[PDB]
Amino acid sequence: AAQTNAPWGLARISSTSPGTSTYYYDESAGQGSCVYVIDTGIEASHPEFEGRAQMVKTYYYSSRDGNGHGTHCAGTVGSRTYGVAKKTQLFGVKVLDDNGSGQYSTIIAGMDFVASDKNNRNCPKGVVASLSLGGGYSSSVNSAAARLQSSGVMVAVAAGNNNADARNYSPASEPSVCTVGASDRYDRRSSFSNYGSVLDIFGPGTDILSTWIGGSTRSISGTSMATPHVAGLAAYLMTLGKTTAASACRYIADTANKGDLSNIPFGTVNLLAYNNYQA
Ligand SMILES: [Ca+2]
Ligand SMILES: [Ca+2]
Repeated sequence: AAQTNAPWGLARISSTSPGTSTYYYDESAGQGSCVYVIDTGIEASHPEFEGRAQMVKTYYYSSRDGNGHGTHCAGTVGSRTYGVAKKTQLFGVKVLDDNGSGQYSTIIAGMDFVASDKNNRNCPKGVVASLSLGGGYSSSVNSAAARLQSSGVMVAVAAGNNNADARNYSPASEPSVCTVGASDRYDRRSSFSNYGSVLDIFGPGTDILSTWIGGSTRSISGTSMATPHVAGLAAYLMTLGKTTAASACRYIADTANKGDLSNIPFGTVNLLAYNNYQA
């Protein structure tokens, strides 16, 4: 399939070169996969989700995304126009309040929730969790992410936007999940993107157009925006059977565009998520 005039990020993840504007992807589009978006919730009523998004869990008075971030990242995972996996099932886990903040314990509970709740969902092609959140290092947040990964969910996490070594952030630093840095449309490491040896992959993270609450759209930046690209990519690849939850981060790194990003510090992978789709 070809989505013309796609968001640059989508076009990039299906391209060996920057600066193209068509997103190419297998029409399976992550059908039969599920992506949990563990964030501020999802405006499931957004027409871009086509009824494929639902809230399954909140730790607040409402499952409504009063913030937009989780709606934005869900849109990059799987909205019809802005999504990588345009047919995946999106499950909203509101671990972040409408200010985008969430206690570590709530975040940990939500990760554990996903690890069990996937047994309540139909995801024959596999389960992904997009964690577009991040705080300072926490062994228990890292361990929660590692349990979620261990349960058979492909966990993508934002490397964080501190322009620092992600070793000091969580769940970015958890080695068994997929820690995602951010790049821009000129294939530079996003100025804010964390880096370091724990990074597994880069995805488009600057000026990512995607869904927003109130049925709108918005372009924002962050490794939090790169994360759903990789999450959506993992769902897409698992639907194609190219990989599994356990192997997806390794597969995405193996098949990434290599050595194409600029301003990658020494020691950080120079890998850009790439769907390897040959139209
Ligand atoms: Ca987003
Ligand atoms: Ca890793």
